[PDB]
Amino acid sequence: ASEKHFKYVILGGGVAAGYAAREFAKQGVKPGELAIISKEAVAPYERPALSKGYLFPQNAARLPGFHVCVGSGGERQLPEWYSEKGIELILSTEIVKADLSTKTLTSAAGATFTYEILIIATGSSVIKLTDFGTQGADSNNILYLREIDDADKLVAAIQAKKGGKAVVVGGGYIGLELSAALKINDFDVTMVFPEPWCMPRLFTADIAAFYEAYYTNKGVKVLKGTLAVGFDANANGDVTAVKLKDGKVLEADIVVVGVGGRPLTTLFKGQVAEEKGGIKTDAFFETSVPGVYAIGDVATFPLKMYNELRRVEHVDHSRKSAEQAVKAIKGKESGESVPEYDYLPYFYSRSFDLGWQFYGDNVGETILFGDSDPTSSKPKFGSYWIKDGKVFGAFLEGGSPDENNAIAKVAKTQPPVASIEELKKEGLQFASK
Ligand SMILES: Cc1cc2nc3c(=O)[nH]c(=O)nc-3n(C[C@H](O)[C@H](O)[C@H](O)COP(=O)(O)OP(=O)(O)OC[C@H]3O[C@@H](n4cnc5c(N)ncnc54)[C@H](O)[C@@H]3O)c2cc1C
Repeated sequence: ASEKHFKYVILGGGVAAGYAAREFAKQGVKPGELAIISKEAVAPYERPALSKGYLFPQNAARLPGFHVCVGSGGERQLPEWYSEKGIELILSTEIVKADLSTKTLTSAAGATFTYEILIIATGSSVIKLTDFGTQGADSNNILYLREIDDADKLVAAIQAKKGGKAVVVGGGYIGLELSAALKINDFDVTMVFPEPWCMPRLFTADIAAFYEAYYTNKGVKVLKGTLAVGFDANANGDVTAVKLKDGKVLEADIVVVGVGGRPLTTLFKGQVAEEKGGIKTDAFFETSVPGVYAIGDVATFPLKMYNELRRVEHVDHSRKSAEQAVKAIKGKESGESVPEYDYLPYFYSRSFDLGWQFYGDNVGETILFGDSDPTSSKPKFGSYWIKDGKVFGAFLEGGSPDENNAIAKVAKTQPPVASIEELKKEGLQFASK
């Protein structure tokens, strides 16, 4: 009798959930039809803000300001946006069991929820140094950043330790955005990572060299090809230092770690087909279980333009896959045709006064173009990835919305390159024309 049933259940209260709810309201959802179950205590928000505006030392972004869908220029969805529509937000509720055969979800406290259609939007986990048993990685003030709860703990630690020393472990987008956030919050910052350069799975050595030099000039000590092998801590269990493989010690009042993550799909293992580490879906985000969909970070879906199954961690995909799934679900109900998902990979990052965008596929060979001098007033440079005589990928730092739209069009249309050398001479003009 305490069990709750909903025609549609979104599991997770993140970017994809929030955008899926907007498409349900667009599609004409009736009160009582939809529930969003989330372990977070707040309504869906624009997660990229957590490593950006949330950490500003002045005029920081705070909720309710960055709830979905403001991040894409849409309208804000306060908790009241859901309740007025009879869309039930079930917050601070962690689902610990999902039985797809009985369409039942069970919470940690044993509350049960059944559905007709399930949308899996559980996002990604955070890989922790304690997962590998790294010596003293359990020390207090060794922090990770995924959710607003993490962001609040980081904000509190920054206030407690400001004027102090911070070490950032990891050289990916988290490493880069957090090193900058700590520096702008008046910390002595050291960035350490074992790979030969930052954003190792996306940046080329030449792109990374710009960021390493720019960070160095901001006063960030960048230690590439360096491995953190332990941590020192005091009688309170608070971190005091980061030990390096060579034997060096970095003093630290705070340590922030960003070493990637994995699709949070533990609830569904063995119940749905998996591919390339994610839950496999078709062009409509439907899994191997009929009526079960998977969106955002967890989906391994058909990337139409590359004729392959892919998995991404992009806020743009999170928003668009959410809209696709809802359109597909409502399409099956009415028997109306829905086009296959046609996504152009798009990733971006911002730190200090920098901002870059990437579109397409980072395959083939690379060429660098523009002004890549880190001391430039307004640096503006890019890179193209060329394979089989055509541009597959495009990167641009410091572009205007027009220049970013131009490099997106290059990645979308994959124009031929008769002369790669000649493309390097054309640079940013190649995209704009
Ligand atoms: C700090 C940060 C900065 C980022 N910056 C950028 C950026 O600049 N550009 C970019 O393109 N991408 C960025 N990303 C990536 C982007 O935010 C993600 O791709 C996006 O959030 C994916 O949305 P999602 O809905 O799939 O997952 P999430 O937004 O993570 O949503 C998952 C939700 O499900 C909940 N959940 C999970 N398991 C359960 C459970 N068992 N029970 C209940 N609730 C559960 C979670 O608590 C959360 O509410 C960033 C990510 C982070 C963490």
